[PDB]
Amino acid sequence: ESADLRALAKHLYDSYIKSFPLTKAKARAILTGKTTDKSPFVIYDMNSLMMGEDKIKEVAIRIFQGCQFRSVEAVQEITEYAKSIPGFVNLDLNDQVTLLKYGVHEIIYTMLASLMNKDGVLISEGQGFMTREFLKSLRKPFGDFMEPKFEFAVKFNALELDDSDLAIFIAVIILSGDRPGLLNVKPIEDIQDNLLQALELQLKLNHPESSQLFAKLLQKMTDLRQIVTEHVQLLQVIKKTETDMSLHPLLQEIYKD
Ligand SMILES: CCCCC/C=C\C=C\[C@@H](O)CCCCCCCC(=O)O
Ligand SMILES: CCCCC/C=C\C=C\[C@@H](O)CCCCCCCC(=O)O
Repeated sequence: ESADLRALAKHLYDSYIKSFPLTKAKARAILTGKTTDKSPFVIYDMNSLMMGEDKIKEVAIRIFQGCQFRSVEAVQEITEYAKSIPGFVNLDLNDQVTLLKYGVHEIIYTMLASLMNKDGVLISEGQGFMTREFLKSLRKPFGDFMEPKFEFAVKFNALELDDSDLAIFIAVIILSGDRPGLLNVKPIEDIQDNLLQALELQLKLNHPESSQLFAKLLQKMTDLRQIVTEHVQLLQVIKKTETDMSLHPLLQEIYKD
């Protein structure tokens, strides 16, 4: 029954809005100009960065640390969202942990695209905008940190998905039965099956003229895997070049594959 799938799509979108304070709908309103009361302050260099802190220790390190906090906060939002996916909290606790461990960064980059355009990324709940060029000019090895995320976003954003679409896609990512170390794959696959059915119907109804959007979206999951791997390799470099900088415990536990 497509009625049961629509109900599921609704539930997930409702939960998504309740779990993520900054939606794509709001991110785009800020970025496009449906503003006057939502205009962000733009950081494109040092002085503007200094000016930014006023109404929003080398530069690179500070920016990376703030980035760590936001990532940790995002893990929290995603964990809260995960609990609303029917069947998730009823799985073996060890598996719930494994799914989150491997799913959170793929979700972080998927949603990060909502805050990006080819010129930069929204920061601090949308109050600021840091240009891609500025980030690209940070000393090594931080200058190459975000570039791959922007490249992904530019392409991913071309799919023109909205929050109701993303809510289901994110649920699909979390319930991946192929994650390393899963104890009971079957119950997870059965849940993903239902989620895949919901995503398929949603895309057909929400994007009637977008042929094979469903398949094109699932293929993006390959891009997300890639991004994580490179990111991990870059993190390895930072660990060794900055021995005076500390990586957040939660994040360390996540990468401790
Ligand atoms: C140093 C960067 C500061 C970024 C803060 C900007 C937006 C954060 C908003 C969150 O609270 C709730 C929004 C839902 C999470 C999805 C945002 C995209 C992502 O960060 O993965
Ligand atoms: C050093 C470059 C910092 C650029 C920060 C600009 C936008 C960031 C938005 C955040 O929500 C998402 C950033 C996640 C990147 C990785 C964070 C660390 C990690 O979780 O591994």
